[PDB]
Amino acid sequence: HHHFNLPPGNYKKPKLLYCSNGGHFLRILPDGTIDGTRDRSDQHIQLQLSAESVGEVYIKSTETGQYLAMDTDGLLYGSQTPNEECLFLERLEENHYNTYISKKHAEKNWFVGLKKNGSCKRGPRTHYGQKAILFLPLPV
Repeated sequence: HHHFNLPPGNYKKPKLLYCSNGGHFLRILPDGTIDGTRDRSDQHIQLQLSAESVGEVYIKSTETGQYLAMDTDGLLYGSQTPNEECLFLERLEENHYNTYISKKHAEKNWFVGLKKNGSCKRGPRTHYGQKAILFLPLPV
């Protein structure tokens, strides 16, 4: 129930997921907390993406091995093991950016998103058209 415009680029190397909204890099902390930071020297912003199926990815911390995941109430968290809450539909947006929709809650359009203050957005609060959901994958 979603378009299938996919972004270029591959998953060969790790990446930083830069959010245009506030200019924060998606960060996965050791305690499982998820947020954003502007500090490019941070050791928890290096992410390795992998495709489980065409257009479906896992997003993992290279530093801690944790998987980005969105829970039943729309909150992002770091998971120690891969589960259905760790799969995201990676799509092109505005002919330029990358967006990540929770596969588990795809029917409700719950996106991975960062606010201007660097805090994560809760699933139900995200939607097409926001800058919070637009990411650019940059080399590490």
